Amino acid sequence: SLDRLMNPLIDQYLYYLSRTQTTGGTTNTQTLGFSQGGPNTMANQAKNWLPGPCYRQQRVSK
Amino acid sequence: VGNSSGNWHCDSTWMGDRVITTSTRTWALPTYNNHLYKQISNSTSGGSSNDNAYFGYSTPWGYFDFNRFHCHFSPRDWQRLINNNWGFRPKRLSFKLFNIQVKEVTQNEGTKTIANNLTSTIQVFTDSEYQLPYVLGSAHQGCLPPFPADVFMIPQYGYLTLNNGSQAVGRSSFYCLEYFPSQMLRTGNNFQFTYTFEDVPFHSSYAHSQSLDRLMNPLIDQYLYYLSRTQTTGGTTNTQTLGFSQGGPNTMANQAKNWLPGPCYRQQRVSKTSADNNNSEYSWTGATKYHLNGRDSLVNPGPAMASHKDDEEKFFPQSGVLIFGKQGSEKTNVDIEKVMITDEEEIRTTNPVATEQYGSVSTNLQRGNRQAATADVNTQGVLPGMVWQDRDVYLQGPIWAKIPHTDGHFHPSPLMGGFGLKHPPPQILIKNTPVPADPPTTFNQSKLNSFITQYSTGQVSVEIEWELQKENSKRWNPEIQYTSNYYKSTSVDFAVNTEGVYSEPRPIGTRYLTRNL
Amino acid sequence: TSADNNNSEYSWTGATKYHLNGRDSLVNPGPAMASHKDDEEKFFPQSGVLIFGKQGSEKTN
Amino acid sequence: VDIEKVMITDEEEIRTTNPVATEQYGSVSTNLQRGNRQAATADVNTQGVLPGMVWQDRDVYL
Amino acid sequence: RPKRLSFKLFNIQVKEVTQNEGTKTIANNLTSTIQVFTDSEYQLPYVLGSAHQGCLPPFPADVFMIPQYGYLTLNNGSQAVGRSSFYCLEYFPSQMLRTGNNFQFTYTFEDVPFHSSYAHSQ
Amino acid sequence: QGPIWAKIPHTDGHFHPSPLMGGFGLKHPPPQILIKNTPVPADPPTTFNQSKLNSFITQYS
Amino acid sequence: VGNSSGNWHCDSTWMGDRVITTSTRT
Repeated sequence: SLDRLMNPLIDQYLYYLSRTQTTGGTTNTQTLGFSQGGPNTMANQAKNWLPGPCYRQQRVSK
Repeated sequence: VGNSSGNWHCDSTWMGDRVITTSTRTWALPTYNNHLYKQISNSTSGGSSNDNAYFGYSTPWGYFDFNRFHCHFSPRDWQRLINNNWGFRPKRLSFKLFNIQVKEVTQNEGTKTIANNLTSTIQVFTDSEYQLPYVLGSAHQGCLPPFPADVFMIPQYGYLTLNNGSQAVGRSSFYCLEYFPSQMLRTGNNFQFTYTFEDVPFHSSYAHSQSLDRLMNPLIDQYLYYLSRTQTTGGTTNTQTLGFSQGGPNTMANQAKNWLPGPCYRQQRVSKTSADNNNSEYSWTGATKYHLNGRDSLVNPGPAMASHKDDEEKFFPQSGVLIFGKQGSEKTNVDIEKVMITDEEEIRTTNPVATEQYGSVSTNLQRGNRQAATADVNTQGVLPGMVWQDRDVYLQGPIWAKIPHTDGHFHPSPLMGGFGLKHPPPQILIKNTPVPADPPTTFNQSKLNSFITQYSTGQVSVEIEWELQKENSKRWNPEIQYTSNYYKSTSVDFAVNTEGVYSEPRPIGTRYLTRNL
Repeated sequence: TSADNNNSEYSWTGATKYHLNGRDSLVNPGPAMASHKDDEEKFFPQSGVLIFGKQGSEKTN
Repeated sequence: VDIEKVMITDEEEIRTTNPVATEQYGSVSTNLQRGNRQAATADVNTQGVLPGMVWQDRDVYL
Repeated sequence: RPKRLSFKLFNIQVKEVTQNEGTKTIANNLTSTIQVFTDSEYQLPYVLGSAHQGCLPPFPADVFMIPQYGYLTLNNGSQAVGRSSFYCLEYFPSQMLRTGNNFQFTYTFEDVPFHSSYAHSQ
Repeated sequence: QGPIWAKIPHTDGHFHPSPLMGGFGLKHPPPQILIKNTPVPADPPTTFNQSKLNSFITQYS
Repeated sequence: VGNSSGNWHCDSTWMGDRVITTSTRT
């Protein structure tokens, strides 16, 4: 599938946004935590292509 | 045994409109799972996410990873390329591999002697039919050393299939390369092969001298008209009327153009300045994404876009562009200073800005009793009349990608940027040959599990012959160029600190030379 | 027909447009379209088509 | 006529690359946040094409 | 679909003008000249496709003046950027031309989809 | 009374480049021809002057 | 000693009414 075309044993050598606020105790402040894409965070890994075109339709049951 | 398997051919040369290049590098080879296969899903896990579910197999094999540029071009040279040509396209590709050796390892009482076993071997092959799941186009680390003198290990290999959570479907497939012919190889014996690309549109490495709204003449006016008045304006009275006018040098904004900006995908904006961002964790929730088969996945880097508009250097798209990390970076929650972001101000010329609306439209038809309706557009498809430029490439970036062998593909230009092909270069895979240990004295039905752990190594290179369209611009004014600033710096650029670690100062673009639109 | 239009100046505000590099510009004549449906000869797109001027026309309003 | 006198077409074969009709295409944002502005997020049920898409046309039936 | 395109230009003349005390005599200076050229490499900002008035007279018997010329670049309000460019055609070869001497040239289109000038029956 | 063709932007991506005003597009459109009256200076000084000239016989062709 | 004694020829191929096959194993 379009989201599983990469290798599971490695990580992208790029980074992506993973933190908007601090997480170390009982305090909230503006911060920025960046990280690479791992085998455990595949969902966020940067892909290279895009799904196809679409037209929403109402659903129905058998 | 007493003869080199070839010479170290690694240079950069320019004979004119073509450029040849090769880089020799030394690698290593480790066995895996003791020559055994595997199954992988939420196992050596994370816990529960139809979005983080997977299904694949770790094979005892390894492969090559050189889909980047800093692996074929030293910086300077790349520069040379940039300031002189407008576009290029790689045509030829050679591959050499030699000087193999085999090492074994006996770990007795912590005392381990490492000698060679010149009689062992390995086997490699290629897939010229692309029957094996393609692994590249994912920019997985472990590319050839951006540097030439260092050495590296070859990343193991594993693929995946159509899955359903922690279970697979019937149609799920399962392959085993041990089913493919492979030039066997013993020490001293060499191996090489060759392939040649096919036709491809030269990735245009340049910017534009005008924007889609300023392509007309300032001294004249369109001989057409446009709506300029809905009501009267002559005193203290309001009545329905219609004032039409031509397009002048003072009303350029309204002048009828002939073409249309490119496609778009709205994204949330963010700042490099920590305090200017809202105080809420929206990294995963307020993020732009698509829905597929229940698994919701992010849309990165998404379509071609513009990082920001003028003077918005503080912001960039939430997940609209690439990011890099200076050498020494680790896996997670690192800060912004250990990384580098990509500036895309070069496309404001023709493509929209990610954190910006595409434009507005109406939702109704007014009358004397109905108010003028006006909505917004953050999602946009394409129509006849659009033009854009794909994402620019970066030296520390990917080079090409495998076009999915399907019935429908459109302007297959990859998103990370680069080049696509219906028949991409091939994947080469190697593994240490298995060699069993002392077997029993009598028979035993079961197969073997005891082998001499060993590893092998050697050096390789690759030749690339490209094409390039040299510039013909007669712009009089001196364009911009790429250069290391002339002030004094403690640690040189692309140098190696007093420790030998080699790091890059900033990422590098190619859209430097400005060519007319 | 002048009287059938709402009484508000939306020439620039209620107009269809795109945003690029901060400069918001109109979208004229825009993509290929249909002027109107049957018997709607009274209407046309705000900035969806071309317009011409008989000889002797001046610059504005 | 009822549902039993008919037969429907199963298209599970494309979840591989194309979206699902009764599903959103995905989400996007509508605004730019600040310390005083909340993160805007809308939905997309209508979608055109862009460079970077790939799909497979409807399969045929005997 | 238009395939071929020729271009001819001739019968040039030169006039000078002395405005003395409001009394201005206009005679010719047959020894002056001009120079023109073409851009077969499209290195100059294209100006057409903007439907700017001053096209050849829709009519044939009238006469007209040639609109001046001006282009633009990547800008930032009332200021320009570094990458902004600046050209000067005085940098291009140009068949010089004196009165009595003619000048012409020729070009030919390339493949294009015939614009369908018809409606549909369904 | 309309336009005939237009210059396709020399880019990497263009789709059904059919212009919007309508007409024909080309990767290599007909050319642009430009002309100007040649400059001819007026009576220059009797001695030298570093600066260039600004006085010419106004004329037209 | 410094030369492989051959390549790993292990595949399945169908040329029509015939079928060739081989399997390498250690």
